[PDB]
Amino acid sequence: VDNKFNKELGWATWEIFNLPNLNGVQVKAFIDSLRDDPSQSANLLAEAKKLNDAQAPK
Repeated sequence: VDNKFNKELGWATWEIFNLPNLNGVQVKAFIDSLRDDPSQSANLLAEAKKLNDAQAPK
């Protein structure tokens, strides 16, 4: 428990950005969702994994 929710945003931003298939557009989208909800960071990550998976060489 902390008075700085921003930590989650620093957490998810790099996590999402660490996706080998994302682009500044998709990551920022997740980074954008982060601001909209810091607790969702994992979900944004999830969505990121989803976007990355979508942008994957499959």
